[PDB]
Amino acid sequence: TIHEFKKSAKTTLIKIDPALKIKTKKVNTADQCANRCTRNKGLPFTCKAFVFDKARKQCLWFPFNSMSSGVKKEFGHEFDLYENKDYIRNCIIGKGRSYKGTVSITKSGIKCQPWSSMIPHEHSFLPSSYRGKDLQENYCRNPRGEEGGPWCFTSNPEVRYEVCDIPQCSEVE
Amino acid sequence: NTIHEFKKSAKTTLIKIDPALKIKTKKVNTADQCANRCTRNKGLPFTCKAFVFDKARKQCLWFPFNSMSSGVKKEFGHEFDLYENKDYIRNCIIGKGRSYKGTVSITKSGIKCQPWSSMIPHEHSFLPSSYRGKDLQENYCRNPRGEEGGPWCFTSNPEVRYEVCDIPQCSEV
Repeated sequence: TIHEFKKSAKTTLIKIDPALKIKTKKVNTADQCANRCTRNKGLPFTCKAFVFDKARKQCLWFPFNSMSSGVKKEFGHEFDLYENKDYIRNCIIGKGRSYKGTVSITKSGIKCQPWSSMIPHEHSFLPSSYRGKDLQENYCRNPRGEEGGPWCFTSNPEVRYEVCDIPQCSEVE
Repeated sequence: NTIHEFKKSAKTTLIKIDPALKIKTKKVNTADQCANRCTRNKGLPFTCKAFVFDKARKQCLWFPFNSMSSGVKKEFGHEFDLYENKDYIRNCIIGKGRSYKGTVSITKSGIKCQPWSSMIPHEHSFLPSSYRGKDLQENYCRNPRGEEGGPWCFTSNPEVRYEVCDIPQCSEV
């Protein structure tokens, strides 16, 4: 069940609007948080994300995620944030500068190379060098808002980089 | 086994009016094998957005498109099941979400939706047959009449006839 979630290590969320619902429970593993979140049983809201506190082995279930208004993304070595994919916009606006979904395949079907790897292709697009751009794993991203839309360095040495095939939000009715 | 991650439409395949579109096929044993290959996108000269399992011919058909793509239409067939990759079904709402086709099936307060085909717990006349085009399938949040509230559903709690679902707007600044 944990695979329908995008994971951000060392991250938790804090509500700034105190009327937003939360629910917590001491649990054993992060997989058990995902299960309860996926089946949404016993939660007085739509679970959109959860955090696992690895220190206290506690789940925090939320009716919001990191893109929700009135919530902050904070660093914490004991936390892992898990965002339900159904609530991370899966289409692109303009050139997709703000795309944060989990698609990792190019238009012609090649698997993307992780942004933190220099083979097949060497580059200067490190996470460190692009704060806020979410250059995590091998996700299609568009850090500089360039023409093509989200793209990635391709795991095929013959093709340096190729755009992905993430649809425009305007594509369909 | 990634098959339960797809939006399933029974008795359905897709045909391309557009001769340019690429499809890929392979004789196989079970529908899970089509799913596994779509998820992994291995050996496909394109991004797999949907697949069909043909139960009679024991074949997978993999598509770089889905039932919402232009230049494609549905075709009825008892031997066919269609599986659409949720990553390519727009998961946010435009306007009132008349055209929402995503799979969120829980209300704002966390109540599992009642199936549109069921009169239990609530009797109603939003039968799929009265609302063709509106995809009143399974128990998905829908707004078949395009009302102010956004997508909604009859509720599995006998005390709550219906409630709106909490699906984000694609773009609202």
